[PDB]
Amino acid sequence: TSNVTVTVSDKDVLLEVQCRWEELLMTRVFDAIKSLHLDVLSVQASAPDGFMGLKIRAQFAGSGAVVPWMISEALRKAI
Amino acid sequence: TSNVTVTVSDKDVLLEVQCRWEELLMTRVFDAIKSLHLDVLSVQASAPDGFMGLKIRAQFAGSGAVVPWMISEALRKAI
Repeated sequence: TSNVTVTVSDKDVLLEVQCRWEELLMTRVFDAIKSLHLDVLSVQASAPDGFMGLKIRAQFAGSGAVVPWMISEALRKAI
Repeated sequence: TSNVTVTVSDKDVLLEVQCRWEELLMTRVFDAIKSLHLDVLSVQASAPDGFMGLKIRAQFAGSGAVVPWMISEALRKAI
């Protein structure tokens, strides 16, 4: 049971992820976020009972328009 | 005006940071955390007004002993 939710309005990006935690998961998520040129402005994340729940609010820092499915793809690749 | 607090108990690590937010701050912090081989298990972070507040609980993933001043120094450079 695992969900990836991406909400995009102009340059504002909301990310929610729920999945089974495994080692270095949070690191892969933030690597993905870095590689999407997303600037994180707030995060709540924890993994009680080995199940990660993550909520991130971010802003797009690169050039051009945001491609939401690319965000969704990178997160799914990270978990 | 900035505060960095690092607590180490065996392999558990608790980081708290308060400083002025600026662009890509969160990314520099997680870059630092990655390069310290810390596996992040929980994060609460936000910057209401321009002032970032951050609490991270992590576990050391590398070999050998944790070197606490390493963590605090890398965090200070990330600011």
